[PDB]
Amino acid sequence: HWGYGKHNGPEHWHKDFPIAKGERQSPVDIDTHTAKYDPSLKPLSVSYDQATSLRILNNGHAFNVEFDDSQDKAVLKGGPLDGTYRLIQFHFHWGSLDGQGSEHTVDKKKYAAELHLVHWNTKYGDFGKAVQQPDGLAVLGIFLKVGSAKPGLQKVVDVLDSIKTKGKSADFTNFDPRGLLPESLDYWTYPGSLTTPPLLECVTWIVLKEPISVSSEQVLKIRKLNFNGEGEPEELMVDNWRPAQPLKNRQIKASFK
Ligand SMILES: [Zn+2]
Repeated sequence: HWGYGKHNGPEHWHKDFPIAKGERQSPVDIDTHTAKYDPSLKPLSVSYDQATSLRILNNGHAFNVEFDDSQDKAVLKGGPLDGTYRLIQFHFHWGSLDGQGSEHTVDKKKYAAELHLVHWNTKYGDFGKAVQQPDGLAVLGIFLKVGSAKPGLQKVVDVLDSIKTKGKSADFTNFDPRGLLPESLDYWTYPGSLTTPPLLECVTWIVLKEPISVSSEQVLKIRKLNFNGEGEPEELMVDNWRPAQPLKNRQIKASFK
């Protein structure tokens, strides 16, 4: 099945998931000079004060920090979005080296990693139904670069030892995702897809301009995770990113000048 290896990586995904070559695939390169300021975009509303994290899971391609999305507790609205989108999970993509790891790029620049906070449109009732709709999901993407430590990430880093291998999960309550946001909410937005199979074209992408900084020790612990299950040969979980896909008939809008 699909992964990020030489024989099952992004260049092979189209064989099982033909939409891999579709008209609104993600991620993409963000050409900053071509993105147009759109004054009709509203400010983004990130309301995570009542967020309820539950669990952290190594699913064999990343780790997801999962939230209780059975009520409006952590929601995204405004910006390009109509209606209310509930936080279901966040995860990261990252590299084997600091010079790569992000899925989106900015004028071809790759960051060390990229955070995805995944939200689904409540008008569709559940996540399974939402992914079947062109406006079913809103993903907030945040770049990571390596420098000073991010304090609000440390809690995540320190639980990774307990979910080293595929299929392992651990209780992860009372985590506050506000600790992962940069200072500025300036963003680019465009219509796109999930960046993992099934690659459904159901996402409004909201990519923040300002990266967060994490420490070399922080990213080094992320790179100790495994793609494999326990008792299987160790393959380090690194370079779990899909490269940039053709923009085709899409415009990237900026929230800022
Ligand atoms: Zn992702």
